[PDB]
Amino acid sequence: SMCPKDWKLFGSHCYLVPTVFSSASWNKSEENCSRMGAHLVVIHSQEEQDFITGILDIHAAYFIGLWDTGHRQWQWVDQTPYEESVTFWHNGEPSSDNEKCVTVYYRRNIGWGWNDISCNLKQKSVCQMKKI
Amino acid sequence: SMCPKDWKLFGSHCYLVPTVFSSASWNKSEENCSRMGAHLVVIHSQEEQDFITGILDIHAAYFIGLWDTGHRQWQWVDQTPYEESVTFWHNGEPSSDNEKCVTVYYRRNIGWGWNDISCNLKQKSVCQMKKI
Ligand SMILES: [Ca+2]
Ligand SMILES: [Ca+2]
Repeated sequence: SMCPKDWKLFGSHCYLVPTVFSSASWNKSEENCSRMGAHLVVIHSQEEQDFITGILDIHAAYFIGLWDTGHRQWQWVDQTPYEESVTFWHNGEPSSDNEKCVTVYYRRNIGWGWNDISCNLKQKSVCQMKKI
Repeated sequence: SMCPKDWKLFGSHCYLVPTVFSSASWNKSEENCSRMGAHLVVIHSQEEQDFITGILDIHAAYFIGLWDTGHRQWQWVDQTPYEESVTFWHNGEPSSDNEKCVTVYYRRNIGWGWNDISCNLKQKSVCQMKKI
């Protein structure tokens, strides 16, 4: 009802790990989400971070809707403000100015967190949309 | 519904070749797109390149939303990642560090491709916005 078939409800949003799209670049992942009236996940709280990572496979890395528009100048795909105080970077991350796109992946005996990687590397992804 | 009147739907985006001016500089072309709540086209895929060039006149050159922020440091006008491996430059392009803006045009017996040119030269343009 509140979410389309196969999507998962949390708060005011619906979430999906696409399959049909085995693996794809950040840009291609964002267009795939956008074609379903969604966008790569925008994470504004611990609760969102935990919900999103709860529906993922710990053996896979997933693009989120966060990327570097300039020099460590992070933006969300829905234009909502980047709050450095409410982030989930793995220790040592973000690591490199060469890596402008952000994945969420699981570090054994630590848990889930964000990693800057190359935007051209193919990863899984997670889409988010307002509920119906 | 999804696109304003006379705009053309492809994937998550609406596209328009504007007619207000017969030609304009890159800045004046981007300004015109912004006045419609749009941007000069941001071409992430073969599918987008094919769709956009399908709605153009093979006798005209069109500004796209790609510009050089430094020395071949190509940036899309929506600041989304530039991927050298998914580009449509004509053979021998880009050609000059003094050419900071990008047009798409048709080479006889070759097809559509991108060319770096002076930002001050007047060309046609193509705009895109997100669908509803
Ligand atoms: Ca990294
Ligand atoms: Ca040139």
